[PDB]
Amino acid sequence: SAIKPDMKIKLRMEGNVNGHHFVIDGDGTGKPFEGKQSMDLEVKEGGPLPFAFDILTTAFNRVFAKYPDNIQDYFKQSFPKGYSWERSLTFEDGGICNARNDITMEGDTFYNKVRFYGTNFPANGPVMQKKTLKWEPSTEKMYVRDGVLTGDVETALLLEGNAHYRCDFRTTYKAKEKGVKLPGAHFVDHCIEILSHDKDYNKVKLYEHAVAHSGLP
Repeated sequence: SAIKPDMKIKLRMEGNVNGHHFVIDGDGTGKPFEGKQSMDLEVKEGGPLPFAFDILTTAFNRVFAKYPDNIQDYFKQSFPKGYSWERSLTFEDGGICNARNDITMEGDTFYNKVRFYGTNFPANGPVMQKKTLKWEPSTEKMYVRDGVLTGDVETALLLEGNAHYRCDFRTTYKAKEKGVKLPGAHFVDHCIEILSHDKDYNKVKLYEHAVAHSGLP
């Protein structure tokens, strides 16, 4: 195994949402075999962000997911060369974004080069008015579409006042190394949470737990 039980995380995100430019750095640690990661995020440019921080958080690595023996782990088999992903997020009110991550490994550390581009968010909407509270727990459906490992998520952000704001993500995952075998179809359950934050979300502690399963208990 190239992957150790405790792995460091380094991350830089550059992005623009509705015109607004920003740069965010990440430093964290994770347990790839237990499916747990936590990281400290700091806005370096463009703060304070004029949109809900929550729309970024799923962009801040499926190597952090507990995979049972009976599912092929495409992500851990991708290292040390690594893998990339591209994601489209489609929100119920027309907001649309495109995120990508290129993930590499050096020694005990995953490096993440993240880009995040959002547009078409209504000025009066919960993202530009900062009304989001959290992502609900979600299930990612993994399958192969025309030779490419694909994950679909139908999810929602909880808003102030007992309302939900619906999100559909599609992610495509590609190993750098030709001939990493594609897995069979499966599920990954996700729980993502902001553990702490400062006044305008310039500093955020982020936690994710993920578990791969075949649908049964």
